[PDB]
Amino acid sequence: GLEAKKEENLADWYSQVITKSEMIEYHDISGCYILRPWAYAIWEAIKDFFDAEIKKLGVENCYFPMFVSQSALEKEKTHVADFAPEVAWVTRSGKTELAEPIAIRPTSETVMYPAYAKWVQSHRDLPIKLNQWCNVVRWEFKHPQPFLRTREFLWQEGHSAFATMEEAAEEVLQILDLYAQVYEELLAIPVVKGRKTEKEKFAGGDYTTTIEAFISASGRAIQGGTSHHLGQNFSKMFEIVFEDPKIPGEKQFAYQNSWGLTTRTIGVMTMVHGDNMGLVLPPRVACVQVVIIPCGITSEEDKEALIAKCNDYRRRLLSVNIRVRADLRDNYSPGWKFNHWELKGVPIRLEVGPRDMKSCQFVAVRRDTGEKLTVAENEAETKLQAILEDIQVTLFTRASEDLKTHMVVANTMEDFQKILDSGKIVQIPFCGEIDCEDWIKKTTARDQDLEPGAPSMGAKSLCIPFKPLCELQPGAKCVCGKNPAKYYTLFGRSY
Amino acid sequence: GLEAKKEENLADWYSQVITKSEMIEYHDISGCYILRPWAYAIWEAIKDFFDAEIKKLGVENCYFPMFVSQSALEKEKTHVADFAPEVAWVTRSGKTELAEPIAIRPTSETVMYPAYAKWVQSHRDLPIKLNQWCNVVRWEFKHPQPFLRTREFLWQEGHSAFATMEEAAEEVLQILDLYAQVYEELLAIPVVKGRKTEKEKFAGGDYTTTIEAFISASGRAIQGGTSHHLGQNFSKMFEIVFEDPKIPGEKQFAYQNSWGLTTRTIGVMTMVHGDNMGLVLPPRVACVQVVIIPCGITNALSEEDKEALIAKCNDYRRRLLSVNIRVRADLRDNYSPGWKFNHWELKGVPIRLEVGPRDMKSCQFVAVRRDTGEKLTVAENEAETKLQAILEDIQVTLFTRASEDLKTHMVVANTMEDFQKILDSGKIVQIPFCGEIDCEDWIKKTTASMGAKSLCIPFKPLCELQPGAKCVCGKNPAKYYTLFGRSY
Ligand SMILES: Cc1cc(N2CC[C@@](C#N)(C3CC3)C2=O)cc(NC(=O)Cc2ccccc2)n1
Ligand SMILES: Cc1cc(N2CC[C@@](C#N)(C3CC3)C2=O)cc(NC(=O)Cc2ccccc2)n1
Ligand code: PRO
Ligand code: PRO
Ligand SMILES: [Ca+2]
Ligand SMILES: [Ca+2]
Ligand SMILES: [Ca+2]
Ligand SMILES: [Ca+2]
Ligand SMILES: [Ca+2]
Ligand SMILES: [Ca+2]
Ligand SMILES: [Ca+2]
Ligand SMILES: [Ca+2]
Ligand SMILES: [Ca+2]
Ligand SMILES: [Cl-]
Ligand SMILES: [Zn+2]
Ligand SMILES: [Zn+2]
Repeated sequence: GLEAKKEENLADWYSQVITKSEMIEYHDISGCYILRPWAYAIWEAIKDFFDAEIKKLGVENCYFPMFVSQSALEKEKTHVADFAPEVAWVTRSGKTELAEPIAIRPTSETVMYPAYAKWVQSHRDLPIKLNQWCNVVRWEFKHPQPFLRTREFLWQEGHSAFATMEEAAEEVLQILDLYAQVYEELLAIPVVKGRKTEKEKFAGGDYTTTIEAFISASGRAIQGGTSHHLGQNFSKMFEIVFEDPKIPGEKQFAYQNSWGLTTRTIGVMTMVHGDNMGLVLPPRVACVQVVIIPCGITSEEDKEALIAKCNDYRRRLLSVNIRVRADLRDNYSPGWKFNHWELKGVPIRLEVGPRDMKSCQFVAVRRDTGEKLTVAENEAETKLQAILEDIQVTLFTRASEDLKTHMVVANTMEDFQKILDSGKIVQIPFCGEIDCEDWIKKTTARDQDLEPGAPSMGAKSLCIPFKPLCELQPGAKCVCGKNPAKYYTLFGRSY
Repeated sequence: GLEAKKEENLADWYSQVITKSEMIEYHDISGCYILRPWAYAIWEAIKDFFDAEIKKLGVENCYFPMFVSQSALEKEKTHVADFAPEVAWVTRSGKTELAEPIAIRPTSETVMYPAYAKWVQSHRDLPIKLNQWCNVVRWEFKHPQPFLRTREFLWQEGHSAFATMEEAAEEVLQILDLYAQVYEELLAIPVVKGRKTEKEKFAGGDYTTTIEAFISASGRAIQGGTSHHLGQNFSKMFEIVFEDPKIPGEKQFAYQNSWGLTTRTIGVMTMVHGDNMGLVLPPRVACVQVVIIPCGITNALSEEDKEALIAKCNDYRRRLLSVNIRVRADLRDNYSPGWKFNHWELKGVPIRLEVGPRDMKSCQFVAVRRDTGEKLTVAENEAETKLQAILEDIQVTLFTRASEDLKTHMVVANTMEDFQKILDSGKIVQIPFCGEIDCEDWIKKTTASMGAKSLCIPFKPLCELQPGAKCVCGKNPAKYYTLFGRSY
């Protein structure tokens, strides 16, 4: 049974939920977590969708080494200046010192782009569109959080190289739209699409696009995924050059993107939809969508028939592409099974007892609302499908409502401060400068009016939304007062 | 095309094939290699099959950390002694030296089994059946070789814990049989199932089962996959215990297996089926089974005819997709037909489907099998039936050829001079063997090129060991026929 309450101690609730749902186990090293099957299956559902979608775009999967040489790691100055403090270094094998230290990838731009340089000789060798599913290591000494912010994590990183800026620009937004589909259609989490500010953009990149999710339980926002246009910044450093004989002699540098998505998805899903009974799985990613549990059973051969009827429902659901398990163990009581599968967030519990079997009916119990329904055996495939779809809509609708009551506009620093301290994220007119962003962080921390159990921190930028709530009026001032605003920018306390 | 010849410098042939088929690229860290999409797709076909099969056995996928602490790594002393010289160690982040060095997994027993000990708190928590698809590092300084022997490689590693030895022993063999299915049904590679000798078995395990494949062109054998029974060696160290259901208070240690299969699969496929034209893909793992190539698109051909040709190609494409044939239509106009013939030949695509304007106007096409190079003219209306047949025949042919090779090069010998002769003729030999470690080192020393090593004790030997037969050492009696050879 779950006893930690989400609105009381969020961090302890989160830890109880991810362990009792059998999603996470703690490793004997700090910041290292084990993905047990219940969580890994969500990642695999995400993988299946995104893999199919990028393959439609011409992207192919591959696998590049996990190690970088010091020489390659340092060829793009901005990139390495940003990643160097958290790059983990292998310096020996057994007791034998290595030829030279080699680094574990924090990201694979510097692993992959020397090979791209070899592969690009003429204009027809482009585009190059590669993806890999792998682990990366970002060894920060700040406090880790399972799924949300870890030293090692699973992800996918896509890397594409084009002869023209137009093709690259097109791909950046296509990928970002796929990440939005992952969050909104699979995980039932609404997100805000936008551009990262100058301060927050990928070091070494031209510009970074992003999707941002809002976690109302902490009132904080978090980046769900990211799609960068790298311009020619890496092609010039790694010599990814072609010669088009229609532009004789002139070396031409490829235009590049990289884009990434991680198992942070599963953490956001946990934080958004979880409740005080435990995890709540959107049916689109649930490892088990329907769990069948036999009740009653306090007369043999009926008990033998009851088990048979549970397996009948199981086969009927398997036949219609509903993912189903029959918890037929006798080693545990029906109540223990109810609790076990509620903790795990199974969308529907299918209860079968003797009376209902002899009456050609069953009971379906929805996990999002607890609502109980009696269904005729004949309708099992239809109604369950309906309920599954309805659950997915409900989860999304609720999450959407929370986002829209918690994201509002403010046009002055004082209104921004007050709204922010009330637990919301705010679209403000913004001049765009890094220095002004720093000042916003510092002063929104300095001026914070604390609300009970609210996070103590300054506001950061989240994204410049593609579709802001309001149109920037002509000659509007930034909240800094001294510069004209360039755009509405979403700000909030964030992970 | 391809210039280096397989029967000459095998290593240069191998290098040329793996790069010109766009399977491998060299990384700037000597000894590490890039798996380009042509190779990765083979790995993905193998994963699709194996994943489905083990999920039928109750096994579930997970992901454990890449890092091991010094204390967990050394708890099973045999295992750590075997792996310690090739464990890679992280000693700093940025410029900050780490407080304690952390190891990268060479294999995940010592990462997973503390968690297993936490998860088993009664007999009902068993069995535990977990698998992960991931990368491991074994940083030897020997000479690496793409696919076959690398410092970093992708694999799958399965780890199961049971209450009784009978369950564990059953799973060891089920997994070994799936590995043999990967090699024989998917990769068209015959293998020999057997048991490793005491000398060659997994350090810290009780016994190791294996499949061994034979590479005609080198005379050498290579281990394809392995399935180990760890017994209670690891559960005694990591305290994986449950209470006896019948005896109150009595704790019992779980029985464990682990089993692994790597991208070495691809290397063996390349070495067994490749020829002097390049890679040769078995249809069951070929990303592209049929490639459609328009020919004859000269300057004289009308726009009417050229667009009709392209549409004919797309219609073959649709038809082959409708019958589940993995087909690529290569309609690019900025590459010549000959370039495409060569490109897809080097990549080992099973069938090239040629359509020119005259063939379209004759309601037929040309299909060229990669393995034999035979050109067949096929009527349009039979495309789906014939190509399917040919794909099956290709898979059968590749297996039959390789099986003939194995039968040719795996013979029995009962004397040591006979063993030495057959071994230096480029074969592997089943010999009467006493099993002793010292005598295995002795065979290695005497047979040295290099000395032969133990490969497997075959489940099904070629000969019944005649009662009272003496080992090849001529000192102690033989316990079993053992396969020996020069090994990868
Ligand atoms: C789980 C996860 C996710 C992500 N990040 C990053 C942005 C991104 C997005 N979008 C990446 C592009 C894909 C993302 O998901 C980042 C991380 N660790 C870290 O920063 C390192 C660390 C470790 C412990 C504590 C604090 C920091 N850990
Ligand atoms: C690609 C691959 C495969 C395998 N091994 C092992 C046995 C096994 C089987 N069966 C594994 C249990 C599954 C296998 O495939 C082993 C390896 N590297 C190494 O030993 C490290 C190395 C590196 C350079 C030179 C020499 C040695 N590299
Ligand atoms: O780390 C990043 O954000 C980019 C996207 C994936 C690859 N590198
Ligand atoms: O390395 C090995 O041989 C065993 C089997 C896979 C995991 N550990
Ligand atoms: Ca599962
Ligand atoms: Ca950093
Ligand atoms: Ca620009
Ligand atoms: Ca110029
Ligand atoms: Ca207050
Ligand atoms: Ca491919
Ligand atoms: Ca060793
Ligand atoms: Ca005792
Ligand atoms: Ca004809
Ligand atoms: Cl056998
Ligand atoms: Zn400003
Ligand atoms: Zn002997």
